[PDB]
Amino acid sequence: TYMNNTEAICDAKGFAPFSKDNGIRIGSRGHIFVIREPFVSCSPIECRTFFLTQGSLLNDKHSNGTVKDRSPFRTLMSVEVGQSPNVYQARFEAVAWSATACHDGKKWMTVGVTGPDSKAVAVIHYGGVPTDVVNSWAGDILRTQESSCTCIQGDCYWVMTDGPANRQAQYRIYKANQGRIIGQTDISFNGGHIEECSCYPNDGKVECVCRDGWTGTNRPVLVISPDLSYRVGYLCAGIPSDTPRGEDTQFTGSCTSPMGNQGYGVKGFGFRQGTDVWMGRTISRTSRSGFEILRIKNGWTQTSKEQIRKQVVVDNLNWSGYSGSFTLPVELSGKDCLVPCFWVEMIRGKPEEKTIWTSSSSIVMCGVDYEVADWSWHDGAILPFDI
Amino acid sequence: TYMNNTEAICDAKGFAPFSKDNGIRIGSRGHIFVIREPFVSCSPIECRTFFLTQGSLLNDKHSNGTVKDRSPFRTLMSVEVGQSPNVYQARFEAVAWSATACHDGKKWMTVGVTGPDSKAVAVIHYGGVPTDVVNSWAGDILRTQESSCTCIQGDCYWVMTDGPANRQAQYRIYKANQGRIIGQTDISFNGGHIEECSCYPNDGKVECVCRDGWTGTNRPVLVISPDLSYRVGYLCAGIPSDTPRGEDTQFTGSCTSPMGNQGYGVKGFGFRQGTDVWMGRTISRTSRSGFEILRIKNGWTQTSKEQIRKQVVVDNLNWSGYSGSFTLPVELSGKDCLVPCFWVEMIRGKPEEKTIWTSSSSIVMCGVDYEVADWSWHDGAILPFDI
Amino acid sequence: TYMNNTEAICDAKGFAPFSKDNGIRIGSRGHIFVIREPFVSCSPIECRTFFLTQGSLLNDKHSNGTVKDRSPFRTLMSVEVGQSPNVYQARFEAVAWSATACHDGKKWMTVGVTGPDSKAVAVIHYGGVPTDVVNSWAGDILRTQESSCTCIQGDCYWVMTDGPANRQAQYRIYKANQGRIIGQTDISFNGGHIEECSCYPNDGKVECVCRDGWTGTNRPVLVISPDLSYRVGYLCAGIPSDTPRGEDTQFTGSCTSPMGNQGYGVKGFGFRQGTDVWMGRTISRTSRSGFEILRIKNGWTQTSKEQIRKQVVVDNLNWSGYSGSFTLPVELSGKDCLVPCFWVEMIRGKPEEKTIWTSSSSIVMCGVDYEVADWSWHDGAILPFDI
Amino acid sequence: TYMNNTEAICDAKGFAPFSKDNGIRIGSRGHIFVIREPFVSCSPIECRTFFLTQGSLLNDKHSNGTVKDRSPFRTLMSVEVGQSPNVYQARFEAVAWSATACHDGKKWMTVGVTGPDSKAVAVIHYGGVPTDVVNSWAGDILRTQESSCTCIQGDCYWVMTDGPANRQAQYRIYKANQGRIIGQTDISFNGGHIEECSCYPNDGKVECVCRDGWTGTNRPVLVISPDLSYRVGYLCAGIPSDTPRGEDTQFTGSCTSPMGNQGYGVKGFGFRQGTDVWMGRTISRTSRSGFEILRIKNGWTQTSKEQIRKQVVVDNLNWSGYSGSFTLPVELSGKDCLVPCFWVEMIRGKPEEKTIWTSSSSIVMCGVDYEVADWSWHDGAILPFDI
Ligand SMILES: CCC(CC)O[C@@H]1C=C(C(=O)O)C[C@H](N)[C@H]1NC(C)=O
Ligand SMILES: CCC(CC)O[C@@H]1C=C(C(=O)O)C[C@H](N)[C@H]1NC(C)=O
Ligand SMILES: CCC(CC)O[C@@H]1C=C(C(=O)O)C[C@H](N)[C@H]1NC(C)=O
Ligand SMILES: CCC(CC)O[C@@H]1C=C(C(=O)O)C[C@H](N)[C@H]1NC(C)=O
Repeated sequence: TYMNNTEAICDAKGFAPFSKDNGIRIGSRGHIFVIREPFVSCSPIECRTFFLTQGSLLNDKHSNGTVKDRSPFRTLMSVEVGQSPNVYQARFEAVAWSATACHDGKKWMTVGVTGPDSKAVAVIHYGGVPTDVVNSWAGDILRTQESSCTCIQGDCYWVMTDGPANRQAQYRIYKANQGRIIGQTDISFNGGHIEECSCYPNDGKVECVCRDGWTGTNRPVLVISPDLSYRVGYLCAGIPSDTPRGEDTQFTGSCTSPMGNQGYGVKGFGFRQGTDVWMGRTISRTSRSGFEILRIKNGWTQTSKEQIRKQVVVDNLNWSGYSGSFTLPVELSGKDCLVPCFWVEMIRGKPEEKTIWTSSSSIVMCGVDYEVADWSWHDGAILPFDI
Repeated sequence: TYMNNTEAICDAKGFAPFSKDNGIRIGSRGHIFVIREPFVSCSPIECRTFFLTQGSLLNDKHSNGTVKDRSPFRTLMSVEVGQSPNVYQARFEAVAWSATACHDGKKWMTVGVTGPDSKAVAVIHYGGVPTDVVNSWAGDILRTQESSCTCIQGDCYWVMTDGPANRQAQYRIYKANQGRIIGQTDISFNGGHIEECSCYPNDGKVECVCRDGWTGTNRPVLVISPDLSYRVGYLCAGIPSDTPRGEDTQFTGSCTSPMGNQGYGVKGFGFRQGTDVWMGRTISRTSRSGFEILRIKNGWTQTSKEQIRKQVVVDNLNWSGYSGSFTLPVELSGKDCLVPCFWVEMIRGKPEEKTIWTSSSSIVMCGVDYEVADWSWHDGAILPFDI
Repeated sequence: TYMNNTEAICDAKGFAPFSKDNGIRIGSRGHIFVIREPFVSCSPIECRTFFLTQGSLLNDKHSNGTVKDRSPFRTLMSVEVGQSPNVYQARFEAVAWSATACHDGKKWMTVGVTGPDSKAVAVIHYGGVPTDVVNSWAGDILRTQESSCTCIQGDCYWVMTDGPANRQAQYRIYKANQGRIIGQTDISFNGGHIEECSCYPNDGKVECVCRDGWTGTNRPVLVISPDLSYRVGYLCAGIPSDTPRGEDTQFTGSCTSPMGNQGYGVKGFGFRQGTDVWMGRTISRTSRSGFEILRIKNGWTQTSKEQIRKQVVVDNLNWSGYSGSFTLPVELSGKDCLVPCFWVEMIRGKPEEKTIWTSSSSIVMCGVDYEVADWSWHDGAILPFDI
Repeated sequence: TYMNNTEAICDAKGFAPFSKDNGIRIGSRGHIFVIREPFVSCSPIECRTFFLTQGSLLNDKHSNGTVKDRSPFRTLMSVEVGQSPNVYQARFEAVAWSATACHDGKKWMTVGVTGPDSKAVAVIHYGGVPTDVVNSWAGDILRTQESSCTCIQGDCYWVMTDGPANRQAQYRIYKANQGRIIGQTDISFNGGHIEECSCYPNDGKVECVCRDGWTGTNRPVLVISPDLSYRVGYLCAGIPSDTPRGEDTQFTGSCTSPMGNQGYGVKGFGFRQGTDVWMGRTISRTSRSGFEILRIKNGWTQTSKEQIRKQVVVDNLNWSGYSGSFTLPVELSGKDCLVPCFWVEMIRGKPEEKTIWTSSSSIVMCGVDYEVADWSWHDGAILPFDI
């Protein structure tokens, strides 16, 4: 049957380590897929780690990295959370250089985008077989979440962006049941920018915290009602969570507009806790080095700067990277609310390091009604490799 | 229970990428089977990729290739579509240097041919265990489809050829239920030649588009009625789909006879769409380099040359090869018709390249009621290998 | 539920190739267990290949072979028939340097013998967990079948030998239900010798064809009635099936006594067909090179020399070795009789070859009501290896 | 449903070999996890071997060992008992540098401790997903069993230690149902020390035999009643079972207090048999070389020195190490009592050997109502490795 997922996000005080694949270290001798963007999504039986592969393995000439991101070899695959992205325990999902996946309770729905930048194609899989298609609607790198989509009472939702990485772009919300598209919307957000949204269900609505690659240091936020009606803006909090960014000390939070002249960005997440908010962010304000998560009182609905909790998961002397959100199905947690969990990707090799390749590990963290001590669960690999 | 498969083929405007194994690239460091003819067949649960192995792995001395095609090491194995043909996720099907497989809805039926050329033997497996046998009936390399067979309401059908590769040969249609042969027919086709048929179910009849290795540039076609009564000939279309071939400009299509003095050939497919037809063909008219698929209006029943659609899946600067047909079970697609899908094998290494070995990758494409942009999902491997 | 297995063996005219692992070739680059005695047994779902491992992999220093047969590293493991004995698809059965296994229809029962030669211990596993034990009863290398045991209507039977390899030894028949021993017998056979029996069910009785390592060129035979009452002797046929052996031309068959002063031997099998008999034997009369199977008219009950069929499975220019018997569960074959199948082990490396290691491949053959052409499905590996 | 486990431990006369992974030997060429503390726990379907990994593989630079025990890469994983801890058949359990696991009959409950020594965190997983948390309660390396926990009628119990390795420390007993903590107790044991307890169910109470790292040569023992009421002390027997230790000849057993000025220790086990007791211990009184198990008459409740049985499982010329206890579910054994089983870890490489790495194999032994001959099932690896 279908996963209801109409409950509220559980109010957590800190997060506990779920898993850690240690893919890259293992990849020194094992046959591990040189991967990227290892997001986590769960079914009512297990949580899997999805990732993008370049058809090559670590420590192999084919990992040269000079291969473009959106190459024709890029495929989406997965493994049970915590398992390294190894060739022998991997499952083929879809052909993609940008994807998203979620389980509605019965079958798995993946969405892989592939094809030319000017006319990319997004194929929707369901049950391990393509069911529907979304063609580029603006001829400029059709892309999506890079993290779990959301299914509430059978219908699954996800957000896509078609347009430039700098200036305006066009965003849309797709809705689908059993692999087939049943509706969609255009998101009006002039002056605003949306990319790689980290969504989760909360009170029968799809809450996402995204990335502003145009002019946003604070992250855009968009609550999606089951009828595709929606609400867009930014995380109110008077504290910048995007990377790069300026000091918090110079940031006046804003609920409706981007702030900081910074233009670039990085994929992050955020979890609303009533009116408060758990926001994640690299420790470095410039490099993708370090990962932490702060709880800002009333920060979901106020330019609050009132930090009530802080917990580091990757110290600032270690490489961080992408990070996404997802929820534990109630059928696995046993709680009456949806436990909030996230993952931190850990990029190793180029550009910051001197190796011909580039990949990343990850650690998964979950809700918990306790306060968890700071620590660093970094990659640990030893570069350079045999090459 | 049994898969009905009595529905009509879905009318598609283009095809979307299903999967891509990237076996050869992976095989640079992984333990991938040096394989060939990686056809796809689906059960009411999953689609698997079948392939032939020479008992050797890529980057190993045993891949020397000097080993004959029809050697005693040739075994048929499989993996879930999209997965590389690796040793650790592979399943043993049957001993064969020519095979076919299909799922009737309950168990898997494979057919592997092995043995001496002059007295080869075809063993029918069902449930992962031999049930019946077909001995060479003409003493000249007994062979079969190299792609999915067809099961309609419990009974599965497939076509075999026993005789020379040039001149006439003898062809037959076998029918079987639960692994045991329940009937057969001889196909009268004097002047005509049949090899490696790509079949699919359509309106309770088995439609196949085959290969003419004698004198055919256009491909032979044979509709098989459930009672082994049948119809044979050629794809009508005024456009040559076999390789090698001459220009379309010099080809007068023919519904009943082969045309073009070309004698060799390559395994291809074709899908009837009402009266129209989706035909596949290497882009090069001589080399097995490039892959495309054209929709010819009324081309299934008329010497039509009226092209209504074209979509390249492997540009002409990349190696192509074999290609077959299959259908998505309605139990996976959800549609009320049978979605048409195919696979393109991508040969690397000898003969066109300077390496001691020879193998191939593949990409799977499926129906879809949308128009998909041209692109190239080629192998990508970097030859030569460590050797 | 339990597998009845009370039916008669199917009358076959020849055998068809079931599978071939190609382990050793694959083992050149893959991670394949350096193994030995790869017997096959089937459950009402699948047939698996059991084998003995020395805890080492091919192409690794640990394969040095100088390690004794009955070493403490010897463990019994398995894989689905046709799959190589690779580390990643293997299942742990029991600790053993001599074993046997059979499925009663519900769970798997394995029997592994390990320990010191003078006080070896045989542990009976059932459901993947030890249930009972048989201690050496004569203080001289307690050993067993090296091939499938037999289960009829829930109770499983197998034969063991405790004593010297030359002179007399003591033999016994054990019977067990759900992993626990429910009875046993001593086999009186003075002047006779029994080792590595190849058993199969036939008409509610357990028929075995064994090995005479004392003075037998013809093979001992022992029909076991469900009540442990039994019958022992030799294959009547006027043709020697053990290896080494003398010419058939100098062999006067004998139903009750061994013949030929040859003392050594090799594990073989035989299938009764009414009164006839299918006997297997290496082609060489001295080396374990080559494998063939002859059908002798009335040879099961008469000193017959009347050969009605011959089919080679491994030519005489290729290494052979052990060979065992088993039957296809009726739940897999679908027949009303028990299809007779066997396996031929193919030894490579020392002693006949110049490599530091020793292992073997195998091909599985099954019943079939047709006549199958002669051919050779030999190992194919290329020695020596990287070492 | 839930596993009752309210039965008494079966009275065994000796133990029989269950399995042996041969991980390290295999690891010479295979992709085996450099592991440690490979304890065994069983579900009502299978017994699995749990182990700790350092995110590295054998024969890889990452196995340098210089990495601290309680590093952030330490994760808990598992495989079906007897299988080596290889990357391709492993399952991710929890992030930990100290763990425990048990199956209540429905789902698996694992407990992994990770984090800083001064504020470590123990995450309880259930169903393959974190459910509850235990924070360090004394700020000094929060740790646990390193062997199977215990579930009786749905509720699972385990013991933890927070405090110094020498002097006093604080111990507690946790109880949990379906992954969530439902109660706990502080163990009063002044002058006494408790670490790495080997527990098992016996007569509806949890019996554990632990380690005294302070001043104990005899092992502490603690019977836990379902209501967290309990009983603590030491194995009465007038024979020392901890390592290092002095001679038995100088040991006056003690039921309530530690004896021998030895301070260090090693993880061992013990099984009560009525009033008797099966105690395990390294053969060497100083090195972790050798493994044996003695049955002391009345030794569970008397300073008895009356040895009734002895059986060596690893001779004294071979490296031994940790050892734990567990029980065969009645649903696997079929008995009316709980069969007692244990595992012996076999440490290879540093410190006793000259290699840059450190790991261990293991052999599993079980109850049995027979007397099993002495023998040595040691690791067998050949050090040093390629490195
Ligand atoms: C096209 C812009 C888009 C959003 C910033 O770029 C992403 C940034 C990335 C990055 O900043 O590391 C990696 C993603 N693979 C890429 N997405 C695609 C489809 O190429
Ligand atoms: C015997 C002629 C037959 C049809 C042309 O040859 C095929 C052509 C092939 C090819 O053109 O690449 C490869 C197939 N492995 C082969 N089939 C067999 C059984 O050897
Ligand atoms: C002890 C004699 C016995 C029967 C001849 O030897 C077998 C012969 C063998 C052989 O001839 O190759 C290999 C078997 N591994 C061995 N069995 C044991 C237990 O060592
Ligand atoms: C903190 C003391 C504790 C009990 C003696 O140490 C153990 C001894 C060990 C040992 O003696 O080999 C290895 C264990 N990995 C270690 N536990 C932790 C958590 O580090």
